[PDB]
Amino acid sequence: TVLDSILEGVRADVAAREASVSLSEIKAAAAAAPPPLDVMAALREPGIGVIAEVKRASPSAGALATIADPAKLAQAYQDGGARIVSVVTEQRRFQGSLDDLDAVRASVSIPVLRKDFVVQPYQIHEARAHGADMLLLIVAALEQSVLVSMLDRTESLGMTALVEVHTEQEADRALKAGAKVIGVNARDLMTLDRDCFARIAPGLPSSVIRIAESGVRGTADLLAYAGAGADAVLVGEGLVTSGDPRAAVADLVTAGT
Ligand SMILES: Nc1ccc(F)cc1C(=O)O
Repeated sequence: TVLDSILEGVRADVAAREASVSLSEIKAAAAAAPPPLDVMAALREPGIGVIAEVKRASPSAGALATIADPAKLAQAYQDGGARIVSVVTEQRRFQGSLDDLDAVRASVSIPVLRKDFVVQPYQIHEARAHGADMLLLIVAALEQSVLVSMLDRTESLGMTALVEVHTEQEADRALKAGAKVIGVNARDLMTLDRDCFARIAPGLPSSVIRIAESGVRGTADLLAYAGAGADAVLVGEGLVTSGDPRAAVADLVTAGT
């Protein structure tokens, strides 16, 4: 599948990074990093949280933006009222890197989500070492035992897992794994194509934070997700392509007013 191809590339890239920066070294770096921010507290703040994303490109969109200065973009995001900044760090298909994560972490006070394809423990310590407070885990990409393992390790480092699902059954798996935050991706990663959040959201325990991860083109989309019980929404394409990201974020942040 499309997701399979991405994971194959990811596993090779992770292995090459590990050859130059050992697991022992990255574990030490993670342990030495300032503790992660309380992501759950951020997600529980009043109002629909906007998770604004740094993303240069994607399999579905192709090239979106050059983003020569991801730190400056993230600063605009925070200025606009974003709750969390998402930073894509996958290089082959999204043209992101850990350098983007470093830049953003140094530039904003809000929590930072590492958006990548996490398949092994190295990437978790790596995320923490580079200042991530939140880490994406993709149910479609992970066998249940692996998902549970990855989630446990994420939380052991003080980070919050954004557990991404595309189906009700995946939502059920996520809950069983101990997910406290569930994101719904309207895109099928196998093929790149729902009505998803609305179908899936109602079934989640009230205690679990619900995030709509895609399809936000403006306030109307955000409000529709909110009406279906979203606690936050993730927005990338519409922001990275904006000439005025601060204003575009502020518009979404104040949606419904
Ligand atoms: N936006 C995305 C998030 C995850 C993924 F596997 C592919 C895309 C892209 O749009 O095809």
